[PDB]
Amino acid sequence: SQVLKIRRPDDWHLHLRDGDMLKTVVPYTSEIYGRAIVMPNLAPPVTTVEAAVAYRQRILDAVPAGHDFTPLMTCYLTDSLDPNELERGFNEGVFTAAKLYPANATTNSSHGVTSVDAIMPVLERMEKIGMPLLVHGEVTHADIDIFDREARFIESVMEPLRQRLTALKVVFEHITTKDAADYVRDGNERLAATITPQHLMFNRNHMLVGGVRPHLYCLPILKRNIHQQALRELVASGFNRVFLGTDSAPHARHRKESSCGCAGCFNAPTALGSYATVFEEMNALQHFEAFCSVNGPQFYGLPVNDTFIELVREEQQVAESIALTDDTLVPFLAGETVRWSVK
Amino acid sequence: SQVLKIRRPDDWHLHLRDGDMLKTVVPYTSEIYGRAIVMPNLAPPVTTVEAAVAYRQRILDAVPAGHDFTPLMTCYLTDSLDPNELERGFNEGVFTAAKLYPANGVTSVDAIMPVLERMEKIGMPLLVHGEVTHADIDIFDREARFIESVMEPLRQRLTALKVVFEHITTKDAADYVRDGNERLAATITPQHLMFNRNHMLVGGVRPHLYCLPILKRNIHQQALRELVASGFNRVFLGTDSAPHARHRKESSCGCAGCFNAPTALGSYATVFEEMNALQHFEAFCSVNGPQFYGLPVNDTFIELVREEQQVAESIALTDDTLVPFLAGETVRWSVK
Ligand SMILES: O=C(O)c1[nH]c(=O)[nH]c(=O)c1F
Ligand SMILES: O=C(O)c1[nH]c(=O)[nH]c(=O)c1F
Ligand SMILES: [Zn+2]
Ligand SMILES: [Zn+2]
Ligand SMILES: [Zn+2]
Ligand SMILES: [Zn+2]
Repeated sequence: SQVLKIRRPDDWHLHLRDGDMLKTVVPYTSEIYGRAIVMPNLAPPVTTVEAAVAYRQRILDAVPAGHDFTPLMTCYLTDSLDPNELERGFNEGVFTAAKLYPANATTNSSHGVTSVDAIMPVLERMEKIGMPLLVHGEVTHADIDIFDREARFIESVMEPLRQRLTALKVVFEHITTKDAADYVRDGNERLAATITPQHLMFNRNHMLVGGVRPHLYCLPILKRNIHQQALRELVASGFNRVFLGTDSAPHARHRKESSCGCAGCFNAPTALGSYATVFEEMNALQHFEAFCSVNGPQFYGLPVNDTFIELVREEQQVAESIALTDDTLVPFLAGETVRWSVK
Repeated sequence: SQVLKIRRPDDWHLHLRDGDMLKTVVPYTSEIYGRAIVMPNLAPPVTTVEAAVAYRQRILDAVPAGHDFTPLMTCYLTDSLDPNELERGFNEGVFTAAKLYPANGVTSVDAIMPVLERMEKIGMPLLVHGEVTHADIDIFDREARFIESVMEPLRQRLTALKVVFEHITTKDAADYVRDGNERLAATITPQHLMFNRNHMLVGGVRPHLYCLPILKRNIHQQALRELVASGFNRVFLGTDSAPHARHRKESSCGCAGCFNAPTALGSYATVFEEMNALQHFEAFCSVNGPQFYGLPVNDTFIELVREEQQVAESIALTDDTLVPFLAGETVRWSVK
């Protein structure tokens, strides 16, 4: 029975939520991954050092005893964010990075960004102190087709930004297009990307042919197969500025299977085995470890994990659901037989 | 205040289902439309006269008294279908037309050429769900692909066959139909005029906008609104009202279909008004279909009022509920 031993992985893009949801979902990450980039999109969002410190402790509280797990916190960038607050968080090791969600002129200054132009002072402080910027790379204008939102972000925001702040380290989060794949492949050392398991394994047909599958509904939206193939080719190439970020993004069942389903896959339980299945199919296991356990740390200037973990090619069924205090959570690939499992 | 009087419309593409669902949904149609093309995709499908005669009567039994509604029945085409069954059913006034569903239905045109040739000879119209189903084909391309691979070669082979290109959703189909001949027509649904794929997928995923063919880009939507507004007379009203129970829509795998019969006529009125084209509204609803099918126009009239009538959140069924297209929303035109 075939075995894959890799240095313990890290998840460079993760939603842990808060309260009870957090207590449930934390263990699925902390039993596997050494570290995770904990995204800041709470309600209200994490935009101060003091909120990040408190959030961190709630995370640490929910980590089962014996798990060696370190959450790496982020600041939600907003128009009202004081550059000195972000810097003090970076300097105090509270903020590992800052996350830029799509702009909107409508957004409250405490909850987001009106435009990149409006936050140049904060972005300049990041460039100055070498703080990485993590970007959800979409433009959200109402007259842009949802499948075009990422490509449009590249041309109208990403490139003008990187051409203006030339020392800024940037992670193009959860890329979903050949446009992003090529852009990142052809970039310099200050540009990297994360890729989710869903964007490697599936394309839009999987979400829409023979029924609408809201558990495959996430942002950025799954694209046509040519994009799925460009992404698979990119990781299979051994390109070293792409790395694991699950974008595990849990919602209660009733919020997913509604008249208006929330975006996000709860993939933490199944993501590692799923990536392993993809590298195998691409005949590229030689590059699997580096994607999970090496590329991320090198980009962020952090150590590589020095413990190991083993996957086995033993078929395991994925639970149909995962109980929460009040509803249930449907994992990514619920009820299916996954190929690789952690030993 | 504004009132728009039109000749009583018909629905040239309708799903009535069967059983308790049928009882709940027919009144939303029978109270407005003089006739409807009732599609045959029952489980099991309507593939014989006898099944259609019984189906027609199940439909008529659920039509409130005082509603004058006639259901026009269709045969479900199948690879093995006897042409004589199709034809006897035509000659007896049971089958008004035959519907072609590509398997995932019917396997290939070649398998049913004797049936198609029979239809052409006797002058029975063919209604097409025009999409290819191969797994390698992206869902948004399945309509355009069907045109080049199936539709166009079919209509060259059978020069005299009358074809309704059902529920067209693309510029490709809109141009193909606009440029076609007198033996080609199309229906268009309310949703494919009012919305594009952004409406189903932005800010959340909306199962109740999920239907087939799938909502496409805005450029396709705009092509459809322009086609109806031009006054082209081989496009007509076909709602594709396609009801599913709420939790068969709002599941981990939602069924395709918009239940739009309560609201479709008012929604069409809005599209035509928006397009500065109300003068073409009546023909779309009440004249183009009948002319294509060679049937008389209805001889009664109804009225639409530009008063904001709100759509119910849900409609009771024996178990679960039915969520109407535009539930809880405002419609701008309502039937007086
Ligand atoms: O946090 C989520 O719910 C979520 N889910 C997504 O699918 N994409 C996001 O960008 C996001 F913030
Ligand atoms: O019957 C249905 O549910 C149905 N729904 C659709 O959205 N398209 C169809 O072609 C169809 F046959
Ligand atoms: Zn994101
Ligand atoms: Zn995310
Ligand atoms: Zn159809
Ligand atoms: Zn239909």
